[PDB]
Amino acid sequence: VETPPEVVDFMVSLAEAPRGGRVLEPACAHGPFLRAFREAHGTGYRFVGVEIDPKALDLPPWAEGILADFLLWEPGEAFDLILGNPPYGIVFKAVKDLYKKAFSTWKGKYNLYGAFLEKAVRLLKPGGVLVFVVPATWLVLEDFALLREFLAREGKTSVYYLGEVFPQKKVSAVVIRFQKSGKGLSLWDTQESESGFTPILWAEYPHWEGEIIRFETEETRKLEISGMPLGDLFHIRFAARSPEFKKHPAVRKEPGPGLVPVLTGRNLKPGWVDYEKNHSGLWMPKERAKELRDFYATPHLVVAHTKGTRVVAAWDERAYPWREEFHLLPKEGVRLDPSSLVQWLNSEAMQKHVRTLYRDFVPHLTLRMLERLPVRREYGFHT
Ligand SMILES: Nc1ncnc2c1ncn2[C@@H]1O[C@H](C[C@@H](N)CC[C@H](N)C(=O)O)[C@@H](O)[C@H]1O
Repeated sequence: VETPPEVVDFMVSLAEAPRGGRVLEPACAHGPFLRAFREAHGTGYRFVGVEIDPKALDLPPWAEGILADFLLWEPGEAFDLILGNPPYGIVFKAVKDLYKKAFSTWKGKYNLYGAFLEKAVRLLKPGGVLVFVVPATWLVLEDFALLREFLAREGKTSVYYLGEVFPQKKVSAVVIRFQKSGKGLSLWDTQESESGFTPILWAEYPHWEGEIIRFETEETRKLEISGMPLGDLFHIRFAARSPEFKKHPAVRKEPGPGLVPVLTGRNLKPGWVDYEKNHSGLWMPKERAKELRDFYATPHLVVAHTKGTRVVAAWDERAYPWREEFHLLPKEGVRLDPSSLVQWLNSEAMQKHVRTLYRDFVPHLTLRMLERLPVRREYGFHT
């Protein structure tokens, strides 16, 4: 992770503060952003840094270092600019309750970076600016819904997609520039070069109010317009998990005649299901799978969520028991042609659609992404 030089250079170039203003860097350690800003915008500012570990707090004489928990810190002042790279993650857990209590945007397991964002927006004076480098997950995940509403409600938000720029991959980063005055959302793309990053305005949402953020285009919109949402034709169910199966008196750890393998994502292929190979080590009489989840008795559509931001669909003609993935059951009055549907879902046009929109924000297809995939007119419809 850390914060690459070019990224830091990028964030400081979006940073702005009135001469004499207070500049703050949460979880600063040695103050990388504080130093970079000074070396770029000058010295006529009041510098402050908040760090929780005495062994990490190492700031220059011109900066006021404060040893505290940013989340629990309550200064008697507001700031003009807040720069930083907040902690990414979860988790003497009286502190956890303390966080929940103090943070309104807190939902589910959440993530500390979300808490740092809310706190930061609150220590901001009117017109104040905040610049943070965080994961892209808050763009589409349901746990960040309250946060997106919070930001939309509080001011103007600019999101700059950076992608996987940290040493450790599988963490797509995004720079968020927030100003506590106004409203709207501007989505920006960036081009990496020998010189660093170059911003490219993608699209603006003046009436943004917390809705999921996606990279839309003309093709994206046409496809979604000329088709019905998958979430309108199907009931998206989830499979039972191992404990449940390991708790069923009929489930065996070894094969046998009459015993059927509990399928997993490695059995689901693009367009077909490999009913043979066992990947769970659990076997059970097919007939009794209905006792875990009713839909297990019905041949239906299976879409993967363990294969990244990719749509992999297959029709479970035999109706075998599954340990995971998305399970789609048709709604009452919906008639459809399974073969054409599957072909459609696994198509190159569908992959591009999903990839254009959600890039690598998350390492998998979510319900929300799933339920709004467009099904073509002549496959499935309502009677
Ligand atoms: N609650 C907190 N309050 C203040 N500083 C914190 C807090 N939690 C962690 N830090 C400090 O912030 C520094 C690290 C972060 N700035 C790094 C962010 C990086 N993106 C990460 O995921 O780790 C460390 O020196 C921590 O001691």
